[PDB]
Amino acid sequence: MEHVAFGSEDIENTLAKMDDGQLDGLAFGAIQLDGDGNILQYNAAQGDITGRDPKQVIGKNFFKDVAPCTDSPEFYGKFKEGVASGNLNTMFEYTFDYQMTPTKVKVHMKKALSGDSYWVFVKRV
Ligand SMILES: *C(=O)/C=C/c1ccc(O)cc1
Repeated sequence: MEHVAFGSEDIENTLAKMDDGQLDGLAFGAIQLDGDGNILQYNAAQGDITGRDPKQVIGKNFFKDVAPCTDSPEFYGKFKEGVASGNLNTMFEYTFDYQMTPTKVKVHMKKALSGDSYWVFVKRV
């Protein structure tokens, strides 16, 4: 188990050292997106929450293909403003309900340290 707490102030520095195997040891769901919303990384805890198979969703677009319930001003709209501005750090509750039992989660979106990548972190509430 990797010990990093959800919501930690310097989480992007800590997660910069992990490969996909290490990300699978986190206590919470983690998705890495490019600035178009394509999925680059998707960990085991996220798949436990959503039912998706991690290897199968890498390369898909999160907003168009995987998670249409997030294509809303309340989720996608926040992401796209962050990508446009080059800064993003926001936490909110949301319900995931596409092809699954409706599940309430806490979401933390934060710009990654390097380049044009963005984290989505998720835990149950
Ligand atoms: C709504 O369509 C949410 C879907 C969803 C959220 C997060 C995931 O990792 C996968 C699907």
